[PDB]
Amino acid sequence: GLDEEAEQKLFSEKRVELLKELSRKPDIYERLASALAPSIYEHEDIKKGILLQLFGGTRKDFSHTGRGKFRAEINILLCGDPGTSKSQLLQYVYNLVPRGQYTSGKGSSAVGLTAYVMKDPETRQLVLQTGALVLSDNGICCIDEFDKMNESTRSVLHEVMEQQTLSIAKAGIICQLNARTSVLAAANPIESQWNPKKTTIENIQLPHTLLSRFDLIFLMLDPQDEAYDRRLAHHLVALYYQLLDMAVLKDYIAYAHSTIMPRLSEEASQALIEAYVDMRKIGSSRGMVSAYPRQLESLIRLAEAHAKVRLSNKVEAIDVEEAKRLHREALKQSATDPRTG
DNA sequence: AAAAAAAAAAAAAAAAAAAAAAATTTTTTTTTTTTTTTTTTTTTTTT
Repeated sequence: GLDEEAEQKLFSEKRVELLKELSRKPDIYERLASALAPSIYEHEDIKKGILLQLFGGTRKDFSHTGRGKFRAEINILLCGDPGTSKSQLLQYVYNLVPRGQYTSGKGSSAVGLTAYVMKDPETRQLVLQTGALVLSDNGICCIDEFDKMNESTRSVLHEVMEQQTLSIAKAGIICQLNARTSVLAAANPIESQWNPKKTTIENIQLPHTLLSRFDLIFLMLDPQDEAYDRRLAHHLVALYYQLLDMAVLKDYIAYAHSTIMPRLSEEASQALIEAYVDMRKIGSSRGMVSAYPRQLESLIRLAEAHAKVRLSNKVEAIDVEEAKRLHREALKQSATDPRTG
């Protein structure tokens, strides 16, 4: 938790040195990703995105700039029919992270996600009560069935995912709560399956603004691969007839949050500028998910997260390259083409 | 056929009128009992 991380005397010197060694290993990113969700098979890119979400970005103070808070959290959307493990991933994140809230389909409303007023049935006084997003203030909100979610409740997430605040202006009291939550959304394709006769944007069926608010989108498409099918079948049967330890995973993440505060190096800055220009060029097509300065900030956040994963404390070219590669492989820019579909 | 907007339903909280509920010993009178007294009457003593 936040309090445990804030407390200084949390790790022994031996444990700190062990964590530093693990960060000094070459494939720590792959190791942590494989550690995540051991019961779900071969979602390497998705688990890397989840790991970067857990590590978060670099919290920055922009009060002097007069610019407004900057979201350091990583928002991830998963897209795929109800045959993939998107819901399982959301459940795993919910059961893993502290301050994890869960929502699904139409089982939520705007007031029930932000705040409301109830007569305290022990003092007979009208007290204000928080919603799921506020309850997961410094944690993660996992929103399954994000497609079957009416606009009235879906529109609240704009403020949460953009400003990390929540300005409730009702009769009694008007106040700006803080919901610095990380969104892990899961949405189904139109007609509950990814038909290969439609382009990605229409298959997703989400507003451009809502999709831009996400810094990662993973299209969990289904490749008709006999090898993949056989490996998954063996995985599941072995699961029925049944590593990197969770303890050291916790210690690594807590240490990274406590100490590592990655900053931008010159090479990383130039790489990010070039990457954003190239991303705009590639995404200026018709059916592709376009790119914006929001995507530039998404790359910045992912680079900071990778720096945290490496305990670098300095964002650099390798981090930027990993951010770009992840942001492309997720959303499968390669498999697409100017003639989107 | 689905999404967005409108309207309705259900439910909870607050206010006003009207019926209900709670609190509430002291003071004066007066009757009976006892005692006191004035007169009548009866008894005893004396011549």
